[PDB]
This record gives sequence, C-alpha cells and structure tokens, in this order.
Amino acid sequence: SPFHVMITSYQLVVSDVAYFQKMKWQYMILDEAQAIKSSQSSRWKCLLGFHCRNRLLLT
DNA sequence: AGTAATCCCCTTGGCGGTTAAAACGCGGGGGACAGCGCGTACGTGCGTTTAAGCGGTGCTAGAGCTTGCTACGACCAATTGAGCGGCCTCGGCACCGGGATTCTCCA
Repeated sequence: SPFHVMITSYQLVVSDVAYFQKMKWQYMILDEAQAIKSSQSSRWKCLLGFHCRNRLLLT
C-alpha cells in the first residue's frame, strides 16, 4: 500500500471532515489528547465520529 | 460568555527573463477639406376647400363596487431520491509545420 500510517493536524481532520468520513481506520492515535478535552469543540465532535476499530490517547 | 492565540487560505506584492507587443522613423499616397458652378428641389405667399374643433343630444355598454363561499394555496411533519461536490479519463480542439492555393500589386 502507498501508506501504512497517516500523520495529520488537529486542524485538517475538522476541515477535511467530509473526506475523513467515507474512510475507515484500523487504529488511531491522538498525539496530545488534551486537545480533545472540550466536548463542545468541533475537534471533539468530529474525531469522535471517525470509524476506527481501536483508539489510543496520548497525554 | 468573552477575548486572544493558532492556523488555514487567498489575496497582494516583489524578482527574474524572455519574448512578444508597443514605440519610433520615414516615405508617399490618397483621403480630408476648401473652393467653384449649377440646377433642382425646398421655403414662401396666395386663393381654395376641407374637415377638425366646439356646443349639444341620446343611448347602453361595461367599469367599478358589494356579497357569499368554496376551491386553492400556505403551513407542517415524515419520507426519499434528484441533484451537487468530488474524482477520473479519454477524446475533442488547439497548436504546429509543411506544402498547396489564393490574392494582391506593379508591370
């Protein structure tokens, strides 16, 4: 495959959300998950909805 | 709930070059423009007659207004697929080159 892991910004996942939906992930890292701590944040609402089989938070 | 940092995006600005488009020079041609003569075609004046304008009489079509209701569109909630945003590709149109046909101008 042309990739195994994909690195991206907390900014792009909310901006390109319509492309991030329509995709399915085997594993996900959130690399400094204190970015997610506001449940009112769009980056909480969006990354929550990413179809991912197992998820990990780093903090 | 507020105000500031963070980050995307998209517009403005600068630098280099390259070359295609703008500027410049110069001869000559022919088109703009003033000048002339004529002649016919438009403005003038008169006598003619024609009907537009006014004051007046008569009628009825139909503009304008009210009454009464029911047929038709406004409004809402649930359903779904027609239409939009994103990705792909291949074929139409351009772009080039080269030889063939046309048109232009001086002889």
